[PDB]
Amino acid sequence: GPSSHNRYETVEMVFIATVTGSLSLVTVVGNILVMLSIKVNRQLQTVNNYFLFSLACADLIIGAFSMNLYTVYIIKGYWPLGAVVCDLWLALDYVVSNASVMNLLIISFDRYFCVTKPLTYPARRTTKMAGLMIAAAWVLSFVLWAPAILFWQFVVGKRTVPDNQCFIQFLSNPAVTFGTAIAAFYLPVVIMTVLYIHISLASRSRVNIFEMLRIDEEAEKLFNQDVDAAVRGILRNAKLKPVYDSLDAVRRAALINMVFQMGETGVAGFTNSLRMLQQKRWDEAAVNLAKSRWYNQTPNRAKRVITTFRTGTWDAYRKVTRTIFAILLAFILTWTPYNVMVLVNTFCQSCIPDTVWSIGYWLCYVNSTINPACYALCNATFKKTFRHLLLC
Ligand SMILES: C[N+]1(C)[C@@H]2C[C@@H](OC(=O)C(O)(c3cccs3)c3cccs3)C[C@H]1[C@@H]1O[C@@H]12
Ligand SMILES: CCCCCCCC/C=C/CCCCCCCC(=O)OC[C@H](O)CO
Ligand SMILES: CCCCCCCC/C=C\CCCCCCCC(=O)OC[C@H](O)CO
Ligand SMILES: CCCCCCCC/C=C\CCCCCCCC(=O)O
Ligand SMILES: O=C(O)CN(CCN(CC(=O)O)CC(=O)O)CC(=O)O
Repeated sequence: GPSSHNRYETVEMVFIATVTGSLSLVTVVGNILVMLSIKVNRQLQTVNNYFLFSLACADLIIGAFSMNLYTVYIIKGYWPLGAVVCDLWLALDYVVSNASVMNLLIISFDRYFCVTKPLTYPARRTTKMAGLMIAAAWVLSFVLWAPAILFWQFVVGKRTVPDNQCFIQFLSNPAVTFGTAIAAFYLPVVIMTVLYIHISLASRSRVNIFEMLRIDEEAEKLFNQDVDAAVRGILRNAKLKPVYDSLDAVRRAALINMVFQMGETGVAGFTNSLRMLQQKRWDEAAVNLAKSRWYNQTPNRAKRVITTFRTGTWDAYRKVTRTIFAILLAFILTWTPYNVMVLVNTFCQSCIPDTVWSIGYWLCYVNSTINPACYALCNATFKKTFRHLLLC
């Protein structure tokens, strides 16, 4: 009949339902796989993965409920579920998403403190503190968003949202929406950006050195100064330089340890041992280093340093950053357009049609779908665990 759906409507809605349904299923299955991977693998049960587990929970909630409800809204052309379900859905959406953002913040700060304070922070990095931070993120998200979405109509004394529509009445004013965007999206993005910059600039060739010196001996600033000073002394010394240049990272760090303990002049006295180190003859160098007063005065430390010279490993004493960077990149890329629309809406509401708004809003969801793929691509343990889970 003439009341039936026209061809364009049918094709459009079937396409939308197919694509969005597929993304929903992929999101749900993916995040379930991530959570299960964290649950079953003992090697994947670290604080970072507690955080990642939380994020996976958020992404699961988004993929299961948010996507489908929003697609109901899109396909129907209006809201057919009522004002109550509208409120519940909006609250769920914004609380869970905010919790995701704060989760990313916690992760970023955690990595930052891990690479910048490798002596004091890892000791205070318990699972209790992790759970405290996660709970804090979710609770704060709820306290910050749920009242604004649910109780604002009560404060005003009137719900201005039509029963056939669904939007946050609190965010009616473009200015308020933008300020909210600043507090919720822009500032965390900036902070995480700075943190990522400092993390990427932070060498992990020196992080092991601090632990080494910690073993052989808030005082991290002292180490930060003294290590640099030692390296400077090595580069200043005409005899220590060629040995330092012709040495691997671990063993050159051992040389740095020697300079740290005795000074550039004291280490420069080990002519035979240094020249032996140049030819990478670790055994001979060890035997010649056993003849020194240094080996007798501090026997244990000398044993550790010499053994370190022998094996070239930390036996006498990384992909996560990449994964997290991938997650952050997905977040930024997927959420940026909508918030840019929020920015434009402050002076020009007509420049952004409802279709573009809808595309952006939905685009923010895709992040939850991307994250498990980031786990499976930037990490091999998660991938192997996935493969082990699909057949078990
Ligand atoms: C698709 N979402 C579900 C909704 C719209 C987008 O929202 C965002 O990008 C915003 O920066 C804001 C948009 C408008 C005012 S503040 C955030 C909102 C909440 C936490 S961060 C992303 C998510 C988020 O839950 C909202
Ligand atoms: C509108 C109202 C919205 C309400 C929304 C409610 C969301 C509830 C989700 C809680 C998950 C919290 C994250 C928990 C992450 C840690 C869990 C854990 O303990 O993982 C250990 C893992 O096995 C390693 O050993
Ligand atoms: C990560 C951090 C995310 C933080 C997220 C915060 C969300 C908002 C919560 C409290 C602000 C409440 C401010 C209320 C001030 C008045 C608002 C107003 O007047 O709104 C009018 C409305 O637009 C038409 O009636
Ligand atoms: C994290 C939990 C996600 C949501 C789980 C709960 C699923 C939905 C549960 C029941 C919804 C009840 C509200 C429906 C209101 C109906 C009244 C009306 O039609 O106006
Ligand atoms: O052209 C139309 O409107 C569709 N036709 C074909 C029949 N309808 C089914 C029906 O309403 O009986 C096909 C359709 O669903 O479009 C209705 C009619 O002219 O009687």
